[PDB]
Amino acid sequence: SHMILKLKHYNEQQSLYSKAIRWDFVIENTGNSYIDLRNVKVRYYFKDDYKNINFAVYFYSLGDEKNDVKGKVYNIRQSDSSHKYLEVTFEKGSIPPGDAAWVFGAITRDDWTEFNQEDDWSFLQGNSTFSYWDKMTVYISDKLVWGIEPY
Amino acid sequence: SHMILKLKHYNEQQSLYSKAIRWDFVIENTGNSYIDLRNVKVRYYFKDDYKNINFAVYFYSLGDEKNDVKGKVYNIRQSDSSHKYLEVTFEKGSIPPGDAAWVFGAITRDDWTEFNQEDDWSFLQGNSTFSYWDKMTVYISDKLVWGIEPY
Ligand SMILES: [Ca+2]
Ligand SMILES: [Ca+2]
Ligand SMILES: [Cl-]
Ligand SMILES: [Cl-]
Ligand SMILES: [Cl-]
Ligand SMILES: [Cl-]
Ligand SMILES: [Cl-]
Ligand SMILES: [Cl-]
Repeated sequence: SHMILKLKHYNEQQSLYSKAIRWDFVIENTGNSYIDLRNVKVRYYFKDDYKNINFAVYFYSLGDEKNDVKGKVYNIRQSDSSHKYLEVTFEKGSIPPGDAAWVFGAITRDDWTEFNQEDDWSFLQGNSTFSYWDKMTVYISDKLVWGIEPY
Repeated sequence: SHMILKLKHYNEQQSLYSKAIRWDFVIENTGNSYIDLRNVKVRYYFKDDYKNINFAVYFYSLGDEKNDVKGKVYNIRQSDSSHKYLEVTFEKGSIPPGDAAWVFGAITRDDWTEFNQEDDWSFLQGNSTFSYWDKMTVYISDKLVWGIEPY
């Protein structure tokens, strides 16, 4: 009958126009068993029409940034092309009860032109550190366990 | 790109064993247009195996408690019988931007025997007034717009 995880987010780029979108999050384990991140997806929703987005992981507290944390951008439907999410997944990682996974990184357009973050569902302004944020979502084996999908 | 509603809940019965479960909630309108409650469902998740549950509305800030606010209990699946939700719906009601709908009431077993709230997903303890509560859900035309379903 208990939730066993919560998510916090902090976005270092709070200007509306930015070359990088920061999806940094912390998944907190609030239950009594380990959480297997191999079954966990996290989504950052954004609106943008540039096809070639690059994904960079700057920090992963539970493993190797290059090898263990993966990112891919998906369209929400065939139409319209601009409504997307980045989905972050893990090849390895286990969150101890009472602990948290810290995962920091960015996405950028391959041509280094700027995003307009103003219309991005997951965009968080006005805070100065990691805060619970219900506009990014978390799934465990494809069940939605945290957050609100765009509507 | 914005959420337009949030939910707060307060449960006046915080004893684990209780003859009444209080589902009281406030839906806040955080956007710029009216919210039509005719398209809104709110769910309180609980585990209980008594078939005949009665629903009482004590306060509805936007209309008539008897006629305008409706409640029905549903099973989450055929199996297991005990995992349920109360769904609250509205025949009438429109939340002004910047305002909130207050909706207080209870469910009871028709035989007046006690619930055990300890295993109820939506059960909230340790608070002294209405607080944002992400273990009750809200839907607008069947899209989930607030909260986390049991998992
Ligand atoms: Ca955008
Ligand atoms: Ca129960
Ligand atoms: Cl909980
Ligand atoms: Cl916070
Ligand atoms: Cl949604
Ligand atoms: Cl928002
Ligand atoms: Cl609160
Ligand atoms: Cl769920």
